[PDB]
Amino acid sequence: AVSFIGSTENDVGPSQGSYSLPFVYDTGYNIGYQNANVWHISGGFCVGLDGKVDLPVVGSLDGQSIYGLTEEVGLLIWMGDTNYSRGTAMSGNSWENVFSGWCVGNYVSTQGLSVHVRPVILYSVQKTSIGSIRMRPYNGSSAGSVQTTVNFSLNPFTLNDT
Ligand SMILES: CC(=O)N[C@@H]1[C@@H](O)[C@H](O)[C@@H](CO)O[C@H]1O
Repeated sequence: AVSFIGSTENDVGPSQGSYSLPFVYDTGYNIGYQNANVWHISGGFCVGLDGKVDLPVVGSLDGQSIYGLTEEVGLLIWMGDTNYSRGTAMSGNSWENVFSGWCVGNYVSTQGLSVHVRPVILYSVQKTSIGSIRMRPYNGSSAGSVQTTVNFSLNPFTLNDT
């Protein structure tokens, strides 16, 4: 069994927030969103995760896409399971597997996710739509007609440059 228990729209990173080429502001996992309970799963239900970044790919760095916000600022993006360190560097604008998934036993548990980004200097940024994450039922399991996708928006912030 499965049911949706999270929020549809989700803000990424704390509002306002101030931070001090291309240069990568290493903010760790601070500019992100994390929720371990987005879905309610039970009875051998198997689920994984797919991620999608809608921002334009303005470049590539060490393998992952540099998504653009402004002609001056860009982002590196990670999506995946609940724990931050278990993310997947995002590349492109297509649905990608960001978490291979698991299967809950004969009991009640949940499926979460996490998302974090890092500023990239190519200042201030206005809140912008980032992308989405969808649960991926498998091994026979199906989403039925329960909400499968959630979205993410980056809260405005500023980079105290040099
Ligand atoms: C701890 C919790 O509430 N449920 C977690 C869920 O967030 C996570 O997505 C899943 C797969 O790793 O493992 C569950 O145990």
